[PDB]
Amino acid sequence: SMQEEDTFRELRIFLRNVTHRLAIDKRFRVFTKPVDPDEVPDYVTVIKQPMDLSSVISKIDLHKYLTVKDYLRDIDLICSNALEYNPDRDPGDRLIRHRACALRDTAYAIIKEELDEDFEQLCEEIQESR
Ligand SMILES: Cc1noc(C)c1-c1cc(NS(=O)(=O)c2ccccc2)cc(C(=O)O)c1
Ligand SMILES: [Cl-]
Repeated sequence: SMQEEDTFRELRIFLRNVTHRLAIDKRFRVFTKPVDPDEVPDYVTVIKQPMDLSSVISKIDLHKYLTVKDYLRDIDLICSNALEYNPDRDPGDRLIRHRACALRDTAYAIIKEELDEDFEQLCEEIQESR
């Protein structure tokens, strides 16, 4: 219906706002664009599903997220990809892992404080009826 389309549009608006906030955070700069193959040529061979905050914005705009759970799965992937690609004890790896975990924690904390559980439940019920 028009009402259900209104619900998903509201979800997109909310998700764009959360993502923009995460994108303007200086700690998360390395996650704002896809990993450049000039800079990291073996990335695409090790990491099977690259994800970054610009791609998340693209996916919002393409109507790919119908629930906040589907969005958080992509935030989770940004984090897991960083942990997988940068697993060593050296400080460069530790720094990017800390930032990855902070990105994930920040997104979850924003959602916990600002997303009404009944709104998420409505989105899930519309999605499941599709
Ligand atoms: C992300 C990521 N995952 O594994 C690694 C390793 C990184 C990563 C990638 C880059 N270079 S980049 O071209 O792909 C880029 C620059 C600016 C914004 C977004 C991406 C730099 C660094 C860094 O710490 O400076 C880290
Ligand atoms: Cl830095």
